[PDB]
Amino acid sequence: TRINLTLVSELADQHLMAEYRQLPRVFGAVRKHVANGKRVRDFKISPTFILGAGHVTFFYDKLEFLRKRQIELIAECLKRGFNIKDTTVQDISDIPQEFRGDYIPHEASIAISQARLDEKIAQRPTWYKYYGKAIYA
DNA sequence: ATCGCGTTGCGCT
DNA sequence: TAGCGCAACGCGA
Repeated sequence: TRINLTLVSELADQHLMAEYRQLPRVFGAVRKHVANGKRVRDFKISPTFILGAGHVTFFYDKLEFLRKRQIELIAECLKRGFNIKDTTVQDISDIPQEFRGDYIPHEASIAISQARLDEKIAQRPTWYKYYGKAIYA
C-alpha cells in the first residue's frame, strides 16, 4: 500500500487510481485493531514520514489527513471521468479520536513522496498517462 | 467479455 | 520468529 503527500492534481492517472483504492486500506486496518481493543500507543508510529517498513503505521494517528485526502482524491477521479463506484467519503466518526489527527506534511517529506512517484513512472514512462495521454516519455 | 498494470506494508496463522 | 495473502477497482489494449 502507499499513500503520497503529493498534490493529487499532478498524479499520473494510474497513480491516482491506485491511491483511490489503496488509501481506504488504512481506515480498515485501524478499525480492526480498534475491534481488537488496541490503542494508538501500542504501535510503533514513526516520528517522521517514511516509505516502506513503518509507512502505513505512520498514518495511524493521521486518519483526518487521509479522510480529507480521500475527498480530494475522489474529486480528481471524477474530473477525469473514471467510473468510480465509491463517490462518498467514508464515515470515521466510529474510531477513537486518538487515531483521528491531522498531519501537516513537511517540505522534505513531500519531496520524498515525489521521488518514489517519479521513479515508478520512469520504470514504464510510455505507459503512464495523464488525463488519458502519455505525457511522460 | 478478457488480460495486464498500478503498492506494498502489515495482520494473522 | 517466519511466511503467506489480504486490502475502496477501473482503465486501456
